[PDB]
Amino acid sequence: DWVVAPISVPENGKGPFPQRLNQLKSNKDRDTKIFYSITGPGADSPPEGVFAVEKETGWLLLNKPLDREEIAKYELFGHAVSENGASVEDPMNISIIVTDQNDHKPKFTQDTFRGSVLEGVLPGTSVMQVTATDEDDAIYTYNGVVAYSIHSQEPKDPHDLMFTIHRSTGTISVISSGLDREKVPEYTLTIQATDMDGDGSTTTAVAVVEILD
Amino acid sequence: DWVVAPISVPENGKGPFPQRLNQLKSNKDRDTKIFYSITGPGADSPPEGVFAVEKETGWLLLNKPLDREEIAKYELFGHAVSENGASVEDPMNISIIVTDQNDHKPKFTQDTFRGSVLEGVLPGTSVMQVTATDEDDAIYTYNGVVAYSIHSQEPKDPHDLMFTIHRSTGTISVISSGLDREKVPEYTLTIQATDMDGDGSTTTAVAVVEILD
Ligand SMILES: [Ca+2]
Ligand SMILES: [Ca+2]
Ligand SMILES: [Ca+2]
Ligand SMILES: [Ca+2]
Ligand SMILES: [Ca+2]
Ligand SMILES: [Ca+2]
Ligand SMILES: [Ca+2]
Ligand SMILES: [Ca+2]
Repeated sequence: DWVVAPISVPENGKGPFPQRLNQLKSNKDRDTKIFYSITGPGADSPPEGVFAVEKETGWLLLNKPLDREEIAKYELFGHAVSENGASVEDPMNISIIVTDQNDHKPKFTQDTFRGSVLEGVLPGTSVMQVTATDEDDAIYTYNGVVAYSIHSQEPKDPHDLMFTIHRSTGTISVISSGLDREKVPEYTLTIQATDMDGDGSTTTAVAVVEILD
Repeated sequence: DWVVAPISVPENGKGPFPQRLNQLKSNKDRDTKIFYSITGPGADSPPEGVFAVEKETGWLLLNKPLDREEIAKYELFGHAVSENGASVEDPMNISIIVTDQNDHKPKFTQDTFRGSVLEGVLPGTSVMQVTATDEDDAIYTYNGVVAYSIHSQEPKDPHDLMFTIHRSTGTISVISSGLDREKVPEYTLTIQATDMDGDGSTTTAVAVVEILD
């Protein structure tokens, strides 16, 4: 059968609402009067009334701006019904895909993360993992794609770059020899998490590393 | 910098294990002896020892078959370290992407679903929703993509096709006039859920529809 292609609707649209997405039509309408309707989540089950059809004209309408982070996709059936009350067609699948906007910044799961590591480890040893989440899409776009970096280390003894952080996983690793509890018992790493794979918004948190024995 | 491209590894591989994925190498190895190592979840944090590196030869190894449904992606750092114990390189990102196998069939969330609908509704009214989940990937493949169909309706009074089911959402809708509690108080819809968007395995469950007043 000929069917509606999936309609892409960006989230957070400016209107005007209700907004026309597509006009539903059965050719049998030259022969008798046709009444259009839609079913499914978004239509007549929760969340109800997000979409509507104009029963005479067949206009599918979006009633309000959409949020991808709430529902990413709607699937409905359009129904064509005679003046009598009989179905004049098989129901037609209607797909609405909500495309993503970068409308969320990265949030660290806490403000300070505490970890520890033994005082004699060789470059290339995991210490701890920090996490920042972004609620936007990471599959089709970079909006939800977080890049981690160390902004600074305090203090700079024995020298500055003692640690590294995995850009995708926020795993912090020792990368230089020379950790010693007697000299330096604790480091503070200022961490950044930047969405759009490091081109979007930056958020900052802190990682405190205890040097053990 | 030149870096390793993301390595695609299909889940459930037959071996031989440990399996060689890629050979890590710093050219500085003509000048001094180099020792290779890896950090991150999958390496030296949980799940540990899923991957390994041969410290002299630089061979990255997968130790055991993988399950996408457990972890879909690993990200590690490779480290190049001198005979002394000093880092001779910035750590290199290593991505392992586990590609999906259709190794799960659709499972209905229960064996029987109960719903109800008023006795006078017009074609195009939602009744209830049935759900079958598939644990395979629905993004990159159809393995986890469930298609619903009604296999049969009991009994066939006033006639057979009184209901329909949304192929993607498992929403059941009235599609014909004529429901009457006095004549028929309950229908049993035999439902199917077929993964690979209806080309894979079928599973069967039952939907019981009470005709209300
Ligand atoms: Ca949003
Ligand atoms: Ca974002
Ligand atoms: Ca968004
Ligand atoms: Ca970029
Ligand atoms: Ca599996
Ligand atoms: Ca499957
Ligand atoms: Ca699978
Ligand atoms: Ca197909």
